[PDB]
Amino acid sequence: TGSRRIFSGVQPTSDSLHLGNALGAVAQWVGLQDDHDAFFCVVDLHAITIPQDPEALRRRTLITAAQYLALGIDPGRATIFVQSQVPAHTQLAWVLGCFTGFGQASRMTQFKDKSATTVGLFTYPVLQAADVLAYDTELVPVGEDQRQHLELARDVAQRFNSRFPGTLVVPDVLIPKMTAKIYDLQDPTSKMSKSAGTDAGLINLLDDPALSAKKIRSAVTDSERDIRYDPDVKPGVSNLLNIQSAVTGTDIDVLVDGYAGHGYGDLKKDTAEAVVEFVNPIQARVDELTADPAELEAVLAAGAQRAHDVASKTVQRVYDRLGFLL
Amino acid sequence: TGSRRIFSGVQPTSDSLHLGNALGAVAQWVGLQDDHDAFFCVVDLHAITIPQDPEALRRRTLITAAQYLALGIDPGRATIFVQSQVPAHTQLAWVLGCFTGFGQASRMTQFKDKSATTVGLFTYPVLQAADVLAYDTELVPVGEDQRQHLELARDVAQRFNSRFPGTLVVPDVLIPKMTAKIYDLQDPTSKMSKSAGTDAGLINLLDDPALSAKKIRSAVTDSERDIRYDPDVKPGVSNLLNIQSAVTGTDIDVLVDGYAGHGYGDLKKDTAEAVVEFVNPIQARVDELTADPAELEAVLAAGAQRAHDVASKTVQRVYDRLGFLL
Ligand SMILES: Nc1ncnc2c1ncn2[C@@H]1O[C@H](COP(=O)(O)OP(=O)(O)OP(=O)(O)O)[C@@H](O)[C@H]1O
Ligand SMILES: Nc1ncnc2c1ncn2[C@@H]1O[C@H](COP(=O)(O)OP(=O)(O)OP(=O)(O)O)[C@@H](O)[C@H]1O
Ligand SMILES: CNC1=NC(=O)[C@H]([C@H](C)c2c[nH]c3cccc(C)c23)O1
Ligand SMILES: CNC1=NC(=O)[C@H]([C@H](C)c2c[nH]c3cccc(C)c23)O1
Ligand SMILES: [Mg+2]
Ligand SMILES: [Mg+2]
Repeated sequence: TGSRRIFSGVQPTSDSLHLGNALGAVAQWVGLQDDHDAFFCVVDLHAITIPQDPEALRRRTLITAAQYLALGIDPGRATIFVQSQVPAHTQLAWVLGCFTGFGQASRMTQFKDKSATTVGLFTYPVLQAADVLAYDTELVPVGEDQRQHLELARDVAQRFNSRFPGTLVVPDVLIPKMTAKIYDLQDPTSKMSKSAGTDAGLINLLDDPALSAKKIRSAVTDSERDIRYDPDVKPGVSNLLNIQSAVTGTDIDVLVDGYAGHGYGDLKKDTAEAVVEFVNPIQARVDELTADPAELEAVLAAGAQRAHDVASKTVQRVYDRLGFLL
Repeated sequence: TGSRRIFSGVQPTSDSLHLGNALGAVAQWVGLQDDHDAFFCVVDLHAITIPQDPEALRRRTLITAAQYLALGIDPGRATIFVQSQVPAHTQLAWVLGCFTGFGQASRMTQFKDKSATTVGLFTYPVLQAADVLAYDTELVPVGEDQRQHLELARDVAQRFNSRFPGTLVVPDVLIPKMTAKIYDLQDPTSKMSKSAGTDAGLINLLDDPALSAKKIRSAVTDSERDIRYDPDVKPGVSNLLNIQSAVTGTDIDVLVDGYAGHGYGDLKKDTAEAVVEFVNPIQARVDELTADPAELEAVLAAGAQRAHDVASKTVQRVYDRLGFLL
């Protein structure tokens, strides 16, 4: 159909998604794609807010699409496409920036975090708003770190509609609970990110499974020697249970009860072993999709045509409302 | 041909161009269009950096195109088109913003002038750079007030080419001399602009000719009672001679010599009378083009197709260089 419209995206900024991308975003997408009209985007225009190697940016664009498919995104149910192939994104982004307070974009966390900012680092939340609003998106499945961004997208949509009623769908932010943050393994306070310097706390989907298992087995826990889920008091330990729960389907309580009398060594064992079991089918699927790119680029080609059909209607509806000559 | 490529634009922010637009920009375009490949744009995407009435924005978009034709732009020689109908502008603008220093865009005069800025008020110089660079533009005919903007366009083009040699043409800024500033008549210090509050110092092309002549006859001169061209010491008086010279074809020296023994009353007489003679053929042409819009919208339609053919090649060349999957 075209109801319960969903939109979400990941940047092709690296050679692998990490567990946070896969559990905190892409896993939700796979549940949702059955009964939602879903658009899943590789957002390459966002990638170049930071300098990118061209051969790498292209290779990583395809690899990010491939990890979508290997994680279960289904091209028969959903639409996968590359942001830069749909001009409507930047068109709407220009418009939306005209309804976006400068201070409103200054107070955005990553701009506070730096401010050698560029205009692109400053305005990318506006382009993110156009990414979502261009597809009449009803819900946006993202992790917790994307919430402030999408309240800007909602506010600008409401500011625009106040002048032009009924023009843009105001999206609901759909954020998970536990998996909403997979934490670094060497620092279970901050999120597992591609920006914490060392890959040591970072579990990449496509890394060497024995290497990821080694990082898990080396994870920072605490001293209580009690396996119990409490993210404040037990950062490392709750993260690992969160990880093991997410890649297995077992609730955390059923896990914590099965861990009565067990130690933290047993906890890392099983989590590593389940992660390895999780990533190996992914890597096999990714390897074939990289070696046989017909499938993957047909998907992207069908996705881009479908995205353009939708997104360009939105842009002309906006343009008409603004008074542009069409 | 396709050599000596020219690009320039005016915002459809009002119901009339004023003498500054017509003498400081559009008159240069008409001289240039004979031996230059020229693209002349109605830049409506810039207009909405400030709230615009939709019925007015559309009507003024066409009226600005029409004043181009009534001032002598020739659709057989040049290309006239509406900015918003060519998606490449915002596409390139997103890219260029990633190569544009935040401080570099902060130091831009109009942002200093305000800073309730929006993102659009902050980033419009970047979109202006994409407007020009998207057409492999060799020269940009503009008045003196657009110089700081186009040094940003040149710098960003050079910053981009440093990473990707040979990708973007670096445009030369082509600025006139005398007409490079037509001044307000009630304040011959500052430029005649649509933003000085009172239309009283403002000569609109399409205003009532007797009203414009009245404003001229009421112009602030000085006390020397000597007709001589010196813009510092003689602000009002040099402006009027500048105006009369520009709308007649007579050099200022030939004028000043013919004004030996004459007073300032005679100076306003002739300038008003020559302006009236200038604007009446314009208004007749504009009136027909508004009443018979077939011609005008065929021009814009041919222009937009030609602009898209050029501008989209630039964008794909840029995208390829960046490493986007095409
Ligand atoms: N540690 C994490 N836990 C859960 N979700 C995450 C995590 N990191 C990112 N996400 C989610 O992944 C999606 C895309 O994130 P993004 O592409 O910015 O990756 P990232 O890990 O933040 O990389 P980068 O440091 O390059 O920004 C969003 O829905 C975001 O909420
Ligand atoms: N007073 C002026 N004298 C000479 N050229 C001018 C003058 N004002 C604008 N121009 C030229 O007209 C072109 C477009 O100007 P623009 O569309 O910004 O008009 P404007 O008069 O500045 O109106 P606004 O106040 O809405 O910006 C540019 O090439 C600019 O240099
Ligand atoms: C640097 N650019 C950027 N950093 C982010 O955190 C967002 C994000 C990747 C993003 C861009 N477009 C989107 C559309 C829907 C959902 C999301 C998460 C996004 O963009
Ligand atoms: C608010 N926007 C804006 N204020 C300006 O002064 C420029 C200008 C109208 C502009 C936009 N695009 C252009 C391309 C070529 C030449 C010029 C003069 C322009 O834009
Ligand atoms: Mg991020
Ligand atoms: Mg201006």
